[PDB]
Amino acid sequence: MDKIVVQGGDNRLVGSVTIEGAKNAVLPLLAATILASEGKTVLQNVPILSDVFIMNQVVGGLNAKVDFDEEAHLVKVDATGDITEEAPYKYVSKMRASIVVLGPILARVGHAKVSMPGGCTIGSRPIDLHLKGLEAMGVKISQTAGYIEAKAERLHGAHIYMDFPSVGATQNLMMAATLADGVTVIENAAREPEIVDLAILLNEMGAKVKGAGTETITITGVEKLHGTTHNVVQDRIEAGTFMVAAAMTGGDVLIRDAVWEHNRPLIAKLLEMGVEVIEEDEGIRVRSQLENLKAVHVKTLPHPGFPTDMQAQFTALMTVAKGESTMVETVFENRFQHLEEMRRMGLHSEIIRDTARIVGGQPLQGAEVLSTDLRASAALILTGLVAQGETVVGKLVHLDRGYYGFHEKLAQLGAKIQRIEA
Ligand SMILES: C=C(O[C@H]1[C@H](O)[C@@H](CO)O[C@H](OP(=O)(O)OP(=O)(O)OC[C@H]2O[C@@H](n3ccc(=O)[nH]c3=O)[C@H](O)[C@@H]2O)[C@@H]1NC(C)=O)C(=O)O
Ligand SMILES: *[C@](C)(OP(=O)(O)O)C(=O)O
Ligand SMILES: [Mg+2]
Repeated sequence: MDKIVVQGGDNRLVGSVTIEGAKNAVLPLLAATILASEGKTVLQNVPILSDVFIMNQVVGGLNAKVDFDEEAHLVKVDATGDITEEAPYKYVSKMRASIVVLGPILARVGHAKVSMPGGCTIGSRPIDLHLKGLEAMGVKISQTAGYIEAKAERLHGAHIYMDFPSVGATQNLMMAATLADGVTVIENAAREPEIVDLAILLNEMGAKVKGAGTETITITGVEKLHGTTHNVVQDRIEAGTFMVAAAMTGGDVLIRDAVWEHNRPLIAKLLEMGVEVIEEDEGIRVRSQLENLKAVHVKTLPHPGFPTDMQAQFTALMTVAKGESTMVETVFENRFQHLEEMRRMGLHSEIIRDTARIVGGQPLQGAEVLSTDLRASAALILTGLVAQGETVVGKLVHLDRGYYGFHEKLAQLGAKIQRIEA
């Protein structure tokens, strides 16, 4: 398929950039549209990404009518018909995030048939927390011929203690709870900004979701939900990716309408490294003097800690700072695959299980590399900007899941980058 070609060196990024709506907010927000038995749900600021198309097919497969106006970045959903129960293998096998329809299907229909996710390269990714939480709400779970078969005679409230603050599990449980009979309390809940945005939509739909953004979410079930119009929160990871890009290239970039609160730990690490990050009326400005960049230690953690979704991109920045940086990835077990590819560009890194050491200032060269996953793809492209020579980034299927027009936005900021058909 396509390749991204980058002429490395002298790619100082200067200018302004517009950021898309959050891919990881839109996926669960689309799942939530299934809950509205009256009216229509309209999502605004929807990015054009392959994961969105898949989620639209999943929701559509449940007899909800989904109309995606790409140019207007609008998704309109009519879920007033009789909603069906199945999230098939053909979708779940291409995007394990599809299982966030499990909760809302159970809330609306009382039974669900959702394909069990298999293997994913970035880590083990079990869903025990989803199922255990659902069982506490009165859901009877079986596994039949590859499908999670779930039935709720009387979906009800429960006091759920999460072993880990799973984003996906918190979303499924929140959504299931909106139409349950009783009060659901999710302790040690995911606190991510996408959780907050989901709660905002649900409440505007007539739900009673409280404490989103805190360690405890309380949902009081109601009989039905209605349609509403919701502006999808800005993609903090795309925003953070451009902040990192500006930093690595000694740039001066304004990330339009960026939310400071959604990138606190990234910004704190950029500041500690020696980058300037300034809040202005029109957005967040990142300015960098390359010679002042100093190595840092980073440990990924559940929000409000440093996001795993900024890890790969941040390791690219670590290649340019002075000294030995350390990246500790605690969220996923196998999310340093991009460093294997970066070895092809001359980058030496020392990986001891969850810890990667990267000495800054190594002389990197352009090379043909292959994306291993969404954020890794971005990290390779960013590295191509600062390496000497031409970098060719392939397996863009991964990139297209979460970045829209990445090459175009970078080119508009001054980078020598193109997307060519191979
Ligand atoms: C990589 C992606 O984004 C990811 C993002 O990295 C992570 C963490 O912030 O949260 C979402 O995944 P997710 O919902 O599977 O993440 P979580 O459930 O929080 O998983 C975090 C960790 O908890 C563990 N976990 C999760 C659920 C569970 O039942 N048991 C369990 O042990 C997982 O193995 C994982 O190692 C994003 N995906 C979406 C669609 O929201 C992507 O864009 O495809
Ligand atoms: C991982 C990335 O899971 P997903 O594609 O999101 O279902 C994989 O398939 O390697
Ligand atoms: Mg996959």
